[PDB]
Amino acid sequence: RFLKVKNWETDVVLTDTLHLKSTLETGCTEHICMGSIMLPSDVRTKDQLFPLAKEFLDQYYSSIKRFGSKAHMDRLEEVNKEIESTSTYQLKDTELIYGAKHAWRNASRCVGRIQWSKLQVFDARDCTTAHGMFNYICNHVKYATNKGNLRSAITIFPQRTDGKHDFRVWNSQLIRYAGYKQPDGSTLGDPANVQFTEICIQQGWKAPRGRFDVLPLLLQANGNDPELFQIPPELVLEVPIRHPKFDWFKDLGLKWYGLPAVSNMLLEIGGLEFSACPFSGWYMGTEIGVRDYCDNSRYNILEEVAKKMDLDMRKTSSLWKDQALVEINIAVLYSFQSDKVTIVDHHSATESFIKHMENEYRCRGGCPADWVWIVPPMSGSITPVFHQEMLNYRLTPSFEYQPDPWNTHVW
Amino acid sequence: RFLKVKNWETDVVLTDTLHLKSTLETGCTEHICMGSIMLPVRTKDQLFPLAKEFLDQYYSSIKRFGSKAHMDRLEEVNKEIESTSTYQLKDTELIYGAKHAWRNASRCVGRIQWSKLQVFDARDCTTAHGMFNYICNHVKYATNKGNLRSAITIFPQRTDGKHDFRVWNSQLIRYAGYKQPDGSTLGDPANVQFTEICIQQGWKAPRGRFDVLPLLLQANGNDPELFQIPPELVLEVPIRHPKFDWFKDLGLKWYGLPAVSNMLLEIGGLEFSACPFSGWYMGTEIGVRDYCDNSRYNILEEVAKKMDLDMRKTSSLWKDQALVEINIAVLYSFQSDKVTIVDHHSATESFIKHMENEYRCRGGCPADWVWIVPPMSGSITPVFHQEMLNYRLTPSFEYQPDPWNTHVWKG
Ligand code: HEM
Ligand code: HEM
Ligand SMILES: Cc1cc(N)nc2cc(-c3ccc(OCC4CC4)c(CN)c3)ccc12
Ligand SMILES: Cc1cc(N)nc2cc(-c3ccc(OCC4CC4)c(CN)c3)ccc12
Ligand SMILES: C[C@H](O)[C@H](O)[C@H]1CNc2nc(N)[nH]c(=O)c2N1
Ligand SMILES: C[C@H](O)[C@H](O)[C@H]1CNc2nc(N)[nH]c(=O)c2N1
Ligand SMILES: [Zn+2]
Repeated sequence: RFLKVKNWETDVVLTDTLHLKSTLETGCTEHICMGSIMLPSDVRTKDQLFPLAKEFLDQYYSSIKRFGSKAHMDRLEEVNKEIESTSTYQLKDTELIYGAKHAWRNASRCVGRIQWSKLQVFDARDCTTAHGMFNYICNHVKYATNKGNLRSAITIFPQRTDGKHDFRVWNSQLIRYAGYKQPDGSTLGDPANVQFTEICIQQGWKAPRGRFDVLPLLLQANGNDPELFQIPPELVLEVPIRHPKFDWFKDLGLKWYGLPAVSNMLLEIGGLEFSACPFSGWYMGTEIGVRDYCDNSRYNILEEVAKKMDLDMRKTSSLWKDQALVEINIAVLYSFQSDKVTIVDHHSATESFIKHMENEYRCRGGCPADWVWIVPPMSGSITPVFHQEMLNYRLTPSFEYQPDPWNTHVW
Repeated sequence: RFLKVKNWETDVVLTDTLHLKSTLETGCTEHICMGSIMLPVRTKDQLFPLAKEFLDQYYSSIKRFGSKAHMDRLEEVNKEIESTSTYQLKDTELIYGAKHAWRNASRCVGRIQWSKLQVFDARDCTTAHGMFNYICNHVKYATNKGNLRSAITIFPQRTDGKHDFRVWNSQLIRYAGYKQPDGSTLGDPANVQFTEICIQQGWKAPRGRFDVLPLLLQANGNDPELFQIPPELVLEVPIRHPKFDWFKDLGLKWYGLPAVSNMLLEIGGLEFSACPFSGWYMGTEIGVRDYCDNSRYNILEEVAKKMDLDMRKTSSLWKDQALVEINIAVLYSFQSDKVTIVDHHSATESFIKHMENEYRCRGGCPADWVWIVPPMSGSITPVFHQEMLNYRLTPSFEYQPDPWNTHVWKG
């Protein structure tokens, strides 16, 4: 019941007690493990909301060494009253900041959580319109980008009320490149965003129909029809991709944006649901070069890079894909570092995460971790997380998946 | 009840009903996933339901369910268990059992070959010399002068747990490892503990870097005995690189035949504690794990030095670079010597084909994503984007504790 995890590279063994505080459900049973399913998983009644708040306020007041104190009981009863009356409640700013930091701390699929307590929380709960959302999101981007010295940030828009007044950022990330299907066959730009790039045009966007066109923001306030806004290009920091050894690399004409900013997730704190909460940090190199460039359903430039390297692409056993994959990821890290844009390689981030596990087992009793997502998508076994046993479980506050709004919005 | 898995690269969706026939437990619960945990004397009381389930399976597969042959076989085993507290498998049952243990091995990426298993019945064996003879013939047959063939040799099943047959080697062919007084290791660090046992048992250790270990074989619960595999039976491949002429000078070689010998074969509640099985290598087993794991031969540094890489900062990806070169060399060397080997791209593609076929004709294929995905270049292989369900089916290969930890020494 006090589970142990072993690192098989170092024989270090940590004891996990945090999992016994786990609330939600993983998707697995004693007969079937679903740990490789991408997604297991419209208002809260007054009865379910009350214990969710108590649990959250219990852990908040414990974290500041005031469990069972004046302020604790008072806040407990004050929230209790507010729920009985209004059917919901409002977080104090301190609770909001704690809640968001701990949603990140609890994100079992996130390798970058060593930074969890340094989150800059932007309270956008007074926002009322998509123009206002646009303003908050522009200020978020500017602050997070910081001329390339990237800083972690979240911007939290008004919480769900009755599911009819939802704030939503329709983009999956604040900054993404357009993808257009060609009349002949293949896809121009980013194929992962073809449907979204379509809903934009299909909503009025004038697409430059280039390869790396930054998509417009499609912002939904208080449940109304979403509105298009173009992020000021001077706010979108991009990095041209060159290789430190191969001069022809620059000629491929590739670039990527510096700010990874996920905007389609739901932030749950003390039972309250924040359907619009774009958060951002900085990239791990493999997220751009392994996945964005080399996935078959993405930019798929592997074949091209290998032809330019004069590699034998006739049999898989030459490992030409593997060789080109490494070069591409050397270039991405070289480019970002040359332009002084924050980035981390997968060796550094996974080493950081092992230290973070060390810290969480020591000062907290464990750290929920999803091995399938923590291990980087290349060179997996030469990174220290590969040989690290991890326990995955769901702690709240948390970031959760939510349906794409166009499947849901009574347009 | 049906369960669905989705390939996020092809959008292919498969339906799993086979998990309903699942007996044992996974280690997971509704509130915790143990999917990355490495490791998560039987009485008549519980034996006959396990026999009956196996025989029902066996007779279904031969389209004789409910037949008089089926019913008589059930009665026969029933009477044999009542009277002897165990039972013997017919030859046909043993062969079916061993193939299905492999077919059910959720961590095995090579299962497309499962129906082509050569089963060697060694249940008439009685002494360690007899085990040496059977194992020698296994190695000769499986090796087949480099045209490798899958095989398994099955020694007598457990009776009271006090008369076990065991192969103390983790694999039939493995290289010795010697801890030096200065803390360094000569040979394979993975085998230091077993090398020491062998030396203590009387092995004259040549103390080189690539010494094939002796067999340490235990018949009928007696003390184990040492045997030297005839070196002409041990096929080996010098490692060279097709472009780098200095690679041969590293002095690396590896053996052709992966033959795992420390696992337990479970068939109808019978336990075959000595059942060495062999196939052929996926390149990464040698070139990623055996050579580049920090706790193994760990030749990344010298390969990187001789490539004259920037080893100062990890963000140069010098480790990823040297890992690919080593894996090219392993594949090149085996193919040049006409020793069967499969690269990870071909092996993973075949597994997807196998897995789809198994869903179509069997209702499922239990599969352990954490183990199926190769330890390098993960996301550019098709299994990375493949959702999988993990569950335990019997017949099965189980882990068992090393025998030196449990053996009662006769002396
Ligand atoms: C600061 C540097 C950060 C790095 C290097 C990083 C890295 C990653 C990576 C590599 C993944 C796997 C996803 C994929 O491979 O596509 C991930 C997942 C995730 N990240 Fe982080 N991240 C960072 C910051 C943050 C921040 C600031 C937040 C929120 C405040 C966050 C929340 C999440 C969540 C919620 C997930 C997974 C969603 C889930 O659990 O289902 N990350 N991160
Ligand atoms: C013939 C070509 C084969 C290939 C290429 C292959 C490949 C692999 C690999 C890469 C693993 C993961 C282990 C590791 O990474 O160290 C594995 C696991 C395993 N393989 Fe295979 N294998 C083959 C044949 C066989 C055969 C013939 C058997 C038994 C008759 C077998 C039974 C297993 C078992 C029991 C496991 C552990 C599975 C578990 O615990 O669920 N394999 N295999
Ligand atoms: C702040 C941040 C920085 C970073 N460097 N990386 C990040 C990656 C994700 C993330 C989480 C889930 C996810 O996908 C899961 C979806 C259910 C399928 C994706 C990929 N869109 C990205 C979220 C935040 C990230
Ligand atoms: C026939 C065969 C061929 C091959 N090409 N590869 C194989 C790899 C394994 C295997 C299974 C488990 C395992 O490790 C399990 C850990 C104790 C829990 C290892 C690591 N040596 C290898 C077993 C058989 C293999
Ligand atoms: C900690 C982790 O579960 C452990 O290192 C596993 C991960 N996946 C693996 N996958 C394969 N194929 N082989 C292994 O040895 C391992 N080791
Ligand atoms: C099927 C599989 O679970 C899916 O492709 C996952 C695997 N692991 C991953 N891991 C990370 N970090 N990011 C991903 O998108 C995925 N995709
Ligand atoms: Zn699980």
